[PDB]
Amino acid sequence: SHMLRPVETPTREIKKLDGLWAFSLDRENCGIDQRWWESALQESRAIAVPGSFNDQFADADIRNYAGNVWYQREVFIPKGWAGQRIVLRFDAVTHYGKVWVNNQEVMEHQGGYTPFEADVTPYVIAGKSVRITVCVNNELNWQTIPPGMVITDENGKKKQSYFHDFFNYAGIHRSVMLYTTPNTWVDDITVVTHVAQDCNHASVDWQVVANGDVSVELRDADQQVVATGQGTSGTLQVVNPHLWQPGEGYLYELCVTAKSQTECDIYPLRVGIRSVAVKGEQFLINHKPFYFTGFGRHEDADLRGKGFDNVLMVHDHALMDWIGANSYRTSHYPYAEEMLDWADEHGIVVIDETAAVGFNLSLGIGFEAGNKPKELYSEEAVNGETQQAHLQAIKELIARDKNHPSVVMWSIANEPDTRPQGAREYFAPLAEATRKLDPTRPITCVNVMFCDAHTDTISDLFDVLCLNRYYGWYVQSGDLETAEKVLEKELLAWQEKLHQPIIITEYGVDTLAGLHSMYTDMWSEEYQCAWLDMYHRVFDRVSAVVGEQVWNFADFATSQGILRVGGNKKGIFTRDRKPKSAAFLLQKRWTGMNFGEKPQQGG
Amino acid sequence: SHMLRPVETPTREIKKLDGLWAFSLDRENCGIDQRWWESALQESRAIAVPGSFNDQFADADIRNYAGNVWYQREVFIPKGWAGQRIVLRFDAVTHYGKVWVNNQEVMEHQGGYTPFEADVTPYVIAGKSVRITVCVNNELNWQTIPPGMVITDENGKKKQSYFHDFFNYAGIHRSVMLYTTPNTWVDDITVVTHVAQDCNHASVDWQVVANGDVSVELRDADQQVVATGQGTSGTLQVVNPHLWQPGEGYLYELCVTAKSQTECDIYPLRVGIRSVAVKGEQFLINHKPFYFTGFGRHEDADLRGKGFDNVLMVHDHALMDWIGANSYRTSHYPYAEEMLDWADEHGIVVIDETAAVGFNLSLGIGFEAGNKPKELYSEEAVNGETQQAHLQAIKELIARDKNHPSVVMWSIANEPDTRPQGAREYFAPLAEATRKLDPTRPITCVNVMFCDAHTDTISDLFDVLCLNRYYGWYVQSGDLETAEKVLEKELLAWQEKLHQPIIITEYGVDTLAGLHSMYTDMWSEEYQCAWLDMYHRVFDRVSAVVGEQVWNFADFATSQGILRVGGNKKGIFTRDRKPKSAAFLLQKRWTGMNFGEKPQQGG
Ligand SMILES: COc1cccc(NC(=S)N(CCO)Cc2cc3cc(C)c(C)cc3[nH]c2=O)c1
Ligand SMILES: COc1cccc(NC(=S)N(CCO)Cc2cc3cc(C)c(C)cc3[nH]c2=O)c1
Repeated sequence: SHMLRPVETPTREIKKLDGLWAFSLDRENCGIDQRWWESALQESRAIAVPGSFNDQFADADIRNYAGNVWYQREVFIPKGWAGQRIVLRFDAVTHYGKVWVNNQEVMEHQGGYTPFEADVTPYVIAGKSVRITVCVNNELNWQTIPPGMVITDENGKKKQSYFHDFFNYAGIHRSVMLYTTPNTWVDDITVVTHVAQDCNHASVDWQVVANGDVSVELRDADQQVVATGQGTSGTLQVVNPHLWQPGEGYLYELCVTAKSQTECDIYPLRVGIRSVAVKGEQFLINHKPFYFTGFGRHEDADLRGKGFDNVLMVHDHALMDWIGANSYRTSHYPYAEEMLDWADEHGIVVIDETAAVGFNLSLGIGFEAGNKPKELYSEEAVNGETQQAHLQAIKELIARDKNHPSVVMWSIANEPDTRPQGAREYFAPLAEATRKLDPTRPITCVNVMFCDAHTDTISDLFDVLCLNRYYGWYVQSGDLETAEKVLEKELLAWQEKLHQPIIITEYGVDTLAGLHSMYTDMWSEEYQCAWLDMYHRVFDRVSAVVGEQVWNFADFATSQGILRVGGNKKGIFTRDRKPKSAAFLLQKRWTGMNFGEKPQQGG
Repeated sequence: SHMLRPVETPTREIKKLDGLWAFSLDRENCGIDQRWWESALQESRAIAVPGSFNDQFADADIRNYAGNVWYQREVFIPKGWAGQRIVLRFDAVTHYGKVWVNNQEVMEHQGGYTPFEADVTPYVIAGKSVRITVCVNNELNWQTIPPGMVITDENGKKKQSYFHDFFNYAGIHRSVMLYTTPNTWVDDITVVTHVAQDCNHASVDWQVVANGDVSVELRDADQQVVATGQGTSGTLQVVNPHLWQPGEGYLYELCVTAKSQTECDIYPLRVGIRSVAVKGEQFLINHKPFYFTGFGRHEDADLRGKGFDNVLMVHDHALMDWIGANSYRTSHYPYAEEMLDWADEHGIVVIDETAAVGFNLSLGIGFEAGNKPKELYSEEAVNGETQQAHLQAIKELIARDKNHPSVVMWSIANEPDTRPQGAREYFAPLAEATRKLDPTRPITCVNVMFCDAHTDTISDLFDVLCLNRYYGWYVQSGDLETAEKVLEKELLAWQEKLHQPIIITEYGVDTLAGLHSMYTDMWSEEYQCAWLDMYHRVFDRVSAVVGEQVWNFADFATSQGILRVGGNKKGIFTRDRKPKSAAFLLQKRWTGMNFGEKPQQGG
């Protein structure tokens, strides 16, 4: 369906993020049968929203729980909301939600990183209290967007396994809200900026609408009406403009009016005049040779999970700004939109990514019981549904982020195994369909190191080359000397194979803060520094390398294992954001360069 | 040959483990070509002996060197040593060592952990100064104990790889010494102590002499002559005795005299009167069921590597005494004899082990594909020669340690892969040889967990079942509930399969000192505590379990990889001997039991 980011004019919101809700586990899965949502959850306790449920209670049994949990809370609908449109919206519900307003089932959602909403006017009465009950599921299976497998034990209980690193946080991770609309209402919008050698340029509106006529007006930074359009379906305004750029990120505001003889609906959609596409081995934003810096990130932090948080947000960006990141990627799931609004506002370049992670079964590291399906693409394991579920996941992200100028690229998935058979048959359609959803931006699929330049059957189908590489770490462990060869050899081997522009979307080594070594070896701070030094030395000797993003901005939490010391320790910063000695090395390189500019194959 | 430990009676040492020697690498392998023993080493820096060489200089390139190194040093023969048998002895040179006295090659030994000595009188002049060059080699191959594979890259640069955890430290790890005897001298002794429901018994004695009549007397603790003996290679002495006992290890002293017509020799051998035997599922010391507590340990510490050190020894023994440990295993190689004299004197029970770890090609870390012989027991890999070099390692160990009453059993190997056929072919004759070499102690071979009760092909050939188990950590990771079911089922399978006594000789988890967690998950101090505790509950349920040796006394250096965060962290103590909180857990369990005695299945 249609997603529009709420803002506040002929519409206003009660955020329900007001944190404390009633909470409970349903270890018997008797909750739907016993119709829990008709009265107050019993045996509950306070929980905060937004945040993951897992770590709020310091309890392993809750942390590793799998199945359904219940959220409940009450809330007076504002008196002024008349006969108006009342709309309940969740920015995310991690993995799956079902919603009961008093007794009315109003909503259902699968996907954990994108919004869903419903018109609730008929079971609500403005000026009165209404119960809100949410049922939340955190289970993953094969047609799910990260896939996974729930093993039920003989003894009654579930237990989740899956194929990615990062830990399976679940819950209401983002803002909920009740919001208000006129019965005339904008409900969809799309916008495209074309650029021309940097002198002048044009933007297209298209806009689905609740019944009404659209006056479309584009405003200055200073609110001077410099673009006007008529029509409820389409326009193009060719004004000679001020562009969205990386150092600075200028933005226009396109108000959107939908009219009836009774009503009016007014919408400001921030807009960045920017063009994105690839030319040969170059990446082009406003027809310029960019160079990417920054990291893969996660939504992870002590206590809250992947739960959204303003302070955290403000601090991390301060940190990225300081250290010279111009860009980052939404590692392995759609992030809360606020990050993107900030990126636009601040001109930060974003490779936007779907939750399609862990399609891979070789990854890995198993001393344990094998199964585990034999064929990756099978009706058993990655199947028809799964391509369809996956398709739907790509719609939504694009539905949400097409209008965010900061997004210069889409990412279809991260590290799928492309050595098994259906791997090109699975990936070709979605690659086509992606561009049929948005042809304004290039599209990639992020590449695991064992589908290497001679074995990977999928890369031509995409526009840019996104590599995750560990050459001294998982292989050649500890050996910078031979690691540098393999890496360059393999970067050159990609350059000729595909003659595409190359970005390393993951390069990094586990490092324990405070571990220091005169022998400069694995897990030491010094080693991280030497290893990043080297990867760097090597992108300076390759023309096709136009992007660099460090494995992890900060240490995050993982599934429990032998290869993870209390989590992934590959952060430049610790989880509480204290900088490892490598923050200061990246500091120099990233602020020493010219903005958006590769070195002189040296410096 | 014959090995007796030098002491000071007619006999006299000049230590010369005075440790400042000259030192250098040989990178182009010129050393034997250019007869370096002939002239004082060039480009030679000072190094401490005893010590491992790898860590004294804070240089990665020296630390990771593979090849040949040289130790050189001048000494003074005491003028007093006039008519004298002058012997040059090395307590260990790690892996192989070749020795020159001033352009006269006197020795060569392969093995890194037991002594070799030469009668050098004719190449030295009492009261003059000599130059001593040692060429030490640290490489491993399929015939070395332990085995390994040096890999030479395309450049001729050698790189050692091996199949055990701990770091290949090399160098002169133990004292060197010149020592003296008369030309009539005892050069081998053997003692067997017998006992019968404990009121009084005998000690058979076998004595090999260099040119003399032998006589023999048994002196008391307070030095009074409790019995007497005459004859050369045969005697037996009877006694009403204070047995050597795990708590306290009472010691008589046997006094050996070799008499010529002219010359005289005197050798004191400490004797502990005690019997050791398996009876069914029990391990009997002086006819009483005993229960082992304590550690597998390593020879490792900062800076010195495996270099022996007195302060370190006294400190670790205060720690083990404090914590309630009554025993250990010389994990992985023979330890400094000093370690066994200590045991003898304080009544510590020891499991003495060869350096034959690494027989297995199946404990790989992941995914560096290559490449290792596909058949473990094959002419390419573990072959007739290997079995010889292994038999030799057994001989040398027993020759050294046979009179140590603290040694109660011999372990022949640690974690060989016993699945491949011919495992049994390879070990049966070693088992047999070992018993013949010393008929007085039970024998074992430490068992790796993926050779399990149903797959192992070797354990019926040995007397005591020693198991290295990691359920909850390498397998069932993090899951105590299910680790515990699997541990118990497996221990019961072994009891029913073999009806031998079971000692768990490794159980432990990596624990980063200072990582604390409410979730009690994998790398935290709390997990280390809960995991050992679960293991303990199960041991107390299984009647064949007769001992527990926690895997690591202290953290230790390993080769680099993704599984070892700067070493093995299964320490109870850190490498600098600081206690982790599991230290106090073990302390309570071990000092709270009745000494030497299995709990009652209960707290
Ligand atoms: C199931 O969730 C988990 C749990 C714990 C660790 C991981 N690891 C992950 S995601 N990575 C991918 C790094 O971008 C490490 C990894 C690399 C790797 C490389 C090669 C060349 C091979 C042959 C096998 C490999 N196996 C691996 O595991 C995943
Ligand atoms: C630095 O030296 C290195 C280098 C690389 C790896 C290691 N790992 C080591 S020593 N172990 C200790 C085993 O007692 C972990 C281990 C457990 C294991 C368990 C099962 C059940 C199976 C089937 C396979 C397994 N493989 C393993 O490797 C050590």
